[PDB]
Amino acid sequence: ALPTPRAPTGISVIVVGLGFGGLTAAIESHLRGHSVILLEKVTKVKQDAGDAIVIGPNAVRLIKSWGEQLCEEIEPHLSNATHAEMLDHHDRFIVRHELAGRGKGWFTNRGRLISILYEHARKLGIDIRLGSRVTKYWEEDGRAGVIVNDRERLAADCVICADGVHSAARAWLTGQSGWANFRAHMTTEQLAKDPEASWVLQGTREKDRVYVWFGDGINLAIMTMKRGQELAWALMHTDKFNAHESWAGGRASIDDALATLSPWPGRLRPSSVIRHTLPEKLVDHALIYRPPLDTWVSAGGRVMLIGDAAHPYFPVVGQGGSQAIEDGVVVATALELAGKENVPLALRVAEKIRYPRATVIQLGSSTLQEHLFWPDWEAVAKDPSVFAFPEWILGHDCREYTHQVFDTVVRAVRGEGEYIPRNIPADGAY
Ligand SMILES: Cc1cc2nc3c(=O)[nH]c(=O)nc-3n(C[C@H](O)[C@H](O)[C@H](O)COP(=O)(O)OP(=O)(O)OC[C@H]3O[C@@H](n4cnc5c(N)ncnc54)[C@H](O)[C@@H]3O)c2cc1C
Repeated sequence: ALPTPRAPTGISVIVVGLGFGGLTAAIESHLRGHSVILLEKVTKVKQDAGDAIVIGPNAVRLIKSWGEQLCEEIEPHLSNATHAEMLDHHDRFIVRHELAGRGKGWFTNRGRLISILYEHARKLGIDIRLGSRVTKYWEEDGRAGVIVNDRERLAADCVICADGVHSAARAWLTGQSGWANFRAHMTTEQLAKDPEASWVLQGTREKDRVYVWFGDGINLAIMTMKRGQELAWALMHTDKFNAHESWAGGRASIDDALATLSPWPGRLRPSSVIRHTLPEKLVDHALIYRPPLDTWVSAGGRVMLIGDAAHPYFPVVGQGGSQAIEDGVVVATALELAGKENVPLALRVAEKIRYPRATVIQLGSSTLQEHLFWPDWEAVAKDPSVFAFPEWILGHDCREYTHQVFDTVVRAVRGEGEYIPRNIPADGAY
């Protein structure tokens, strides 16, 4: 049984992006009685066997309330990995630690989860328009909208922008890193013949294995999949040097990834593994980071940013997509409770509920990023608990929390009172 949406709220919503924030906002809004159209520029969900992601329990509980079929749909795509073996740049063992969530989260592939959420949204009857490039955001009194493919104008009660780190909505709302990440996937047939690399296949038939190396401004993670028949890895590094007046296209070579690891005294075993990567299965994406914004909401109050467009994280917290999902849920829940004649209030309300929680984690990823690239090996040796992968994040329910505080936040925005955020730790630090 697919959940039947609530009574029509009379609220039309334009959602930009088919990522985690956009699909979340669209599905939750539809089920809460809103009239949803989702606009995405790509023609199909991109499928990459190496794009592995961790969805935390705080987002899994939200996704589960959209249909029980999803748990049985993503199950064969969930990794059975339990621990990550941390090592230094000398290739010396630090510690094994559990992955976060105590097994209540989802360690799976991105495109296969997005495809399931895309199909579930279609079964619900949500108007999803692919191949629809959004630009030229605009806003008036009572309505806001976008231009699709520079030919079609759409207008609605509000526009929720989840167009990622490369957000044109952000630039329109505001008017205003040096790191990169190798990403790769491979089969292990050729690697199994190499005795300098075959070590990575140990114990893989029983359970997926994870190895991570930290040190000297470099991070490397290797993950086995499918009983050791496949693996994926990610290498965070300083961005490749390009000339002043240089070709504006992208590039990715395994030799640069290997050269990045050359200064490591323990380079042998990691390099012996990744050197079997085929060139067609390797990318090198620059990582975007921007400090917290002054606001996620436009002046008129009917255009709002969520997800990476609002709060891009350094990928060391495993909460980017989950926080985008929390964004989409609270926004949709707030619209339902404020009503047609208070759409700007709802988005002002969702902002002050979400901004502290996403900003603590945002700044927390910036602090943890320095510690994991240039660690104090004395403190690590004294207490290895620092390196290794919080109930106030994973045990939280943004939905019921939004219901608790809605009136309190409404009175806080209007000025009747104050709002004490309790979706973050007291004296909030990550
Ligand atoms: C290396 C790395 C590892 C990560 N690991 C994790 C992890 O383990 N767990 C986790 O939770 N998060 C992780 N993240 C973060 C996670 O990838 C993002 O936070 C999440 O995708 C953000 O959701 P989103 O919906 O905002 O953005 P996106 O997923 O980026 O979605 C935006 C969508 O908008 C579309 N779009 C863009 N512009 C337009 C336009 N003009 N018109 C129409 N459509 C447009 C794009 O096609 C894209 O489909 C990681 C990030 C990185 C870089």
